[PDB]
Amino acid sequence: CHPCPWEWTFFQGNCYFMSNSQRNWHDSITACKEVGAQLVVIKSAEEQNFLQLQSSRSNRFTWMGLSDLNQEGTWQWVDGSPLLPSFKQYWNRGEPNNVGEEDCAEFSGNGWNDDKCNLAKFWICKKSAASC
Ligand SMILES: OC[C@H]1O[C@H](O[C@H]2[C@@H](O)[C@H](O)[C@@H](CO)O[C@@H]2O)[C@@H](O)[C@@H](O)[C@@H]1O
Ligand SMILES: [Ca+2]
Ligand SMILES: [Ca+2]
Ligand SMILES: [Ca+2]
Repeated sequence: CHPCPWEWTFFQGNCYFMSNSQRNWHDSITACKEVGAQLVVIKSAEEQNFLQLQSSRSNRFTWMGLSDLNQEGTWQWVDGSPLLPSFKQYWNRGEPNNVGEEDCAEFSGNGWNDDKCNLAKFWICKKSAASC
């Protein structure tokens, strides 16, 4: 038994998969479901800080499970949950700007950015860690 699958990362009871290949936003959702997970939905500042740190060091644009596809300007997590006021401090300066229609969120540098959902980027899946 192992709390997390090979190549995954453990943090506060959950396992994260930082992909080494790229996919557009929708295909990233599917990629995570296929491994019993979900395109990362952040539920805490602690989690956000942990993820942001790993992603900035990776120097890779990375998708998260957040979008405003349904209603422009209203960002919602893939778990149907709404983006809380306390998390809006994480957007990069000048973001989200919806330039050229950007409805999917990614980790970019030290914060978040909204980008075109059809662009291929790395992605992070999240699932609960096993105990033993
Ligand atoms: O080129 C830097 C920037 O490019 C992409 O983001 C686009 C857009 O979403 C941004 O708002 C603007 C300004 O930040 O730049 C592009 O037009 C992403 O690859 C992003 O991660 C990157 O920083
Ligand atoms: Ca839109
Ligand atoms: Ca948008
Ligand atoms: Ca943007």
